Amino acid sequence: LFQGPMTHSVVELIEIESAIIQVKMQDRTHKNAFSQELTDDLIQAFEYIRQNPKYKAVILTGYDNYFASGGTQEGNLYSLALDCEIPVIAAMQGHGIGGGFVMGLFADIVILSRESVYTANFMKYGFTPGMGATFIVPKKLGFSLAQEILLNAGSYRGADLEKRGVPFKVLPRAEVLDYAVELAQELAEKPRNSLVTLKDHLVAPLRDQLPRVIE
Amino acid sequence: SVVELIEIESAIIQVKMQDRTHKNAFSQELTDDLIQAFEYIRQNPKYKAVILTGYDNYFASGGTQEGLLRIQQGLTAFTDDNLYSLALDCEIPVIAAMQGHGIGGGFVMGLFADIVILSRESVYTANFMKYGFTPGMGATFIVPKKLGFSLAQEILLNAGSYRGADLEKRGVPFKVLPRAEVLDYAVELAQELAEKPRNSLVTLKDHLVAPLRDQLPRVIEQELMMHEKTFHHEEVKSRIKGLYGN
Amino acid sequence: QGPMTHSVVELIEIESAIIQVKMQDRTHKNAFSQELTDDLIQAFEYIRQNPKYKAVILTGYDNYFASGGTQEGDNLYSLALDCEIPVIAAMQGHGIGGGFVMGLFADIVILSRESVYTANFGFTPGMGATFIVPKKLGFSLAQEILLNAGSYRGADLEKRGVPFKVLPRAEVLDYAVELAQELAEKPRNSLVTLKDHLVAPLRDQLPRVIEQ
Repeated sequence: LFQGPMTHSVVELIEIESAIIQVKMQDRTHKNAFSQELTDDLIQAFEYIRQNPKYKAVILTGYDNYFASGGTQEGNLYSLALDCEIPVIAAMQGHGIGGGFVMGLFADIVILSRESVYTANFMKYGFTPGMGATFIVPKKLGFSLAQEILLNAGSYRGADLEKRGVPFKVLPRAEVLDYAVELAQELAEKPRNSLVTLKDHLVAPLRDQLPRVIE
Repeated sequence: SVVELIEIESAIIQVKMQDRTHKNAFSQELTDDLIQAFEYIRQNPKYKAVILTGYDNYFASGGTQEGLLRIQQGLTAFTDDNLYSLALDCEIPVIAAMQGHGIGGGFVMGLFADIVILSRESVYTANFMKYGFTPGMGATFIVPKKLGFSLAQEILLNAGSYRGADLEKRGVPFKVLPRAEVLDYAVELAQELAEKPRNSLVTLKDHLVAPLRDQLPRVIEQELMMHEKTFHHEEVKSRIKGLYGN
Repeated sequence: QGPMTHSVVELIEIESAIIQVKMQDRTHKNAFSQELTDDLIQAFEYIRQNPKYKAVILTGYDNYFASGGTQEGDNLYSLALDCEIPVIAAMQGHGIGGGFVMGLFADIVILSRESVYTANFGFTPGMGATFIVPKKLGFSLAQEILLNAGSYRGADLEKRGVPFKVLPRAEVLDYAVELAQELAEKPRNSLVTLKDHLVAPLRDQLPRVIEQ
């Protein structure tokens, strides 16, 4: 059960169990902003997972208090989880800001942390959310909360979202990863081909509609 | 006028329903002034957010008793005028600050706002079926769209009355506040929206509601078809007479 | 008040306009035997022939709602969906596999805090379940329920945020009756016209994707 980093060493791959792989985002310099290094290393991580079809669950996470921070001051990640053939769990133990929040919403299962901040903050900068965001937030959070989240671009603690009602488990940051592993262990009780077929079914419409409805 | 138009800061326009006489039911005046208020806002590219609200303990009460009788008689339809879509057609975000009771068509009108805020103490109901006729005003579309299909079946089939607090216990995605705070909250949200450029607000709303603007006419048509089957019976006239405001 | 042919479903008239359909195959704990299937089909055909009824309350007995597909090898689920009037699934007992899914085909779904619910189908839930679960529970929560095929107490679902009334088992049937009385105050025509409108797409889409 190995542990390696990717080419620029800002993602670490950690085999938790024979059929569970954890993708750990750890660009400490950029607090996991979408730098070119995090971008390349994440693609590599999911390319590695595609190349080794023994896994039954992916757990995507960040480090300390940062899940992902979205596009940098200078500056396709979203579809990585959606196109991965097996269930991906976004364990958002840390802040999820902008495209970093949205990216988590494309995983099959999403876990929030109570103390962390989440924001689709695009509009705070004057611009509209990617078309990827505008498509996925309503689908994962419902239409009405998506309106509010996208139009106003405000900042939400995990606890406030929890209070407003979201379908995601919301937990103390210190528990998010443990819960994600337990959940990955339960997923791994299934044959890998049943998980893939079922995922194929559940996300067909997204994979079919996302491509076009992207321009 | 029974509708008052208040600017807040530079770019917020408050639309206050205040037909005290009919408790903000759809009197002919309220209807006309609402259409006109929204026409005037659409013509003003200063505005970036609308706050739709009522007065005192009332947000909006839906059809007047005379109103519903005239329809029941075959004289008029809910599609005459077209209130249901005011907030959906408005290019800028609309906040329904439901500081008071939302009843029947008045509740449904408000649900077409991009952001809906309820009062904990007030009552909300899609009470169309209490009178024995089927939901109008886009209720069969916007209620499942905002509150989810499951909860909407219960709301629409049974026509029950819920306090804001009940809806908050069932898990609705709207912010629920004591009544005294609903309008303050709407204002801060509106200022926060007004910080964005207008073109971005309009463009993002266009993208979020295209599918609603596309689909809503076909649902209005289905609903008119259900009205033709259910409105024009004697037991419906008895219900509008005996159960109104009950 | 009388039983169906195999005796494993009791029809109980609560009032003139409210009919209770009680599944009570005690031997199989409301598993999907031939007898339960035939008796439920019989129950819903009786209801169709007796349009004084304006609401149906579908129920199990004791701590069981229904336990799903028979040790043996469906068309069942469309029973509540194709019923002209509103059906309330008062799931006062466990809902396992198909027994959870059948309840989700009712117009109103009431869970019991203390009861266990799962869509637990080496088999993919197929159906059916992958059809109706996201539509009733919402997409995101469905992904979890389906991918993991986990078991949940009613109280767990209530904390995670379902649109269903979730009650102590002891109050479930009482709440169902109160709601059924409120539904029965509407004219029948109104109820059936609205239901036809609300569940038309489901009636449409189910047959196609019951070959797939």
